[PDB]
Amino acid sequence: QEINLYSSRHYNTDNELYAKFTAETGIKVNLIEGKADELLERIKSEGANSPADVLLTVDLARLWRAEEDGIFQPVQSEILETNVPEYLRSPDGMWFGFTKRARVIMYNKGKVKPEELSTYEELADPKWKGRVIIRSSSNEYNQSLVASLVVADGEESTLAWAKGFVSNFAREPQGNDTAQIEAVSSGEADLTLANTYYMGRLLESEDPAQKAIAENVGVFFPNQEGRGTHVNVSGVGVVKTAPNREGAVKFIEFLVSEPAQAFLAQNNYEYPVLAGVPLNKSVASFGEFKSDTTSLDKLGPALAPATKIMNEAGWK
Ligand SMILES: [Fe+2]
Repeated sequence: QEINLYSSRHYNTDNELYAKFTAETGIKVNLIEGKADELLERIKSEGANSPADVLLTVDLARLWRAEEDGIFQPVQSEILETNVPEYLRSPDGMWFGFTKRARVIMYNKGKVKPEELSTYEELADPKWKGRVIIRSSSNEYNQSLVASLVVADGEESTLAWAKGFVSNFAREPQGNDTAQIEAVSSGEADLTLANTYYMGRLLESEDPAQKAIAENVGVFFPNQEGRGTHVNVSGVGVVKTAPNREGAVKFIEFLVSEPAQAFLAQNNYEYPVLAGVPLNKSVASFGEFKSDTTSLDKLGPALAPATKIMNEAGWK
């Protein structure tokens, strides 16, 4: 028994995660990693005999586009239904989220006080001129965030926001989320937007250098007075032509079960989807916050206008 996993997850803990699965079920995991868009293209180009059993992403919107293109097959699992909140899985059992991550404002403690922060929209304020940095618009975390702004504020307003946000950049987008945190820590900028688990990793690192970086940067959950902080998920679905549907289903059921949920929360610093599972202490220290649960099912359709907006605004 084996499954062919196509995953856009890119963490050093993924190997142990999959190992946990095999040690529990005896099912071998053949892994193919790459960026979400690349994996979807590969699957579609490989045809009806593609080896792909499971498609794993770190973005809800890409999962939507995958389901739209009919790449998944329905799965009805009692464990999936009970463990995964309805709003975090496909109404037709096409895909399911198994972790949650928040894209929040991370700021230099010495240069910024929390009282000066509020919403994502405010980051376009002239006050932040030459003090903001963020990774490239090509990244899905950013595209999904911009999509949520389109959904909540509209295309016209988001375009205006993006132009202002870009005008505030201290440097052109370079590096990943962690590179942004380090740059803010080093005084190259005062704030950025990154996923919570990246800060969790730095705070929990055995490398003193990483922990030192974390100490200079604080975390702020935006839009608390309104829709809430933008929350995305790491999701998964069984490919329609999966050669081993049985193993594929067991894999997804494994991901949402207590053992895997606890590991993901404790070792990869993400928010588990299963209730009753404790967060990593460092992540717990961020505090409680309101999550945006209303803009989720409309994010996918908003991808197109979001990317158009990011391009027009000059967000490289
Ligand atoms: Fe990530």
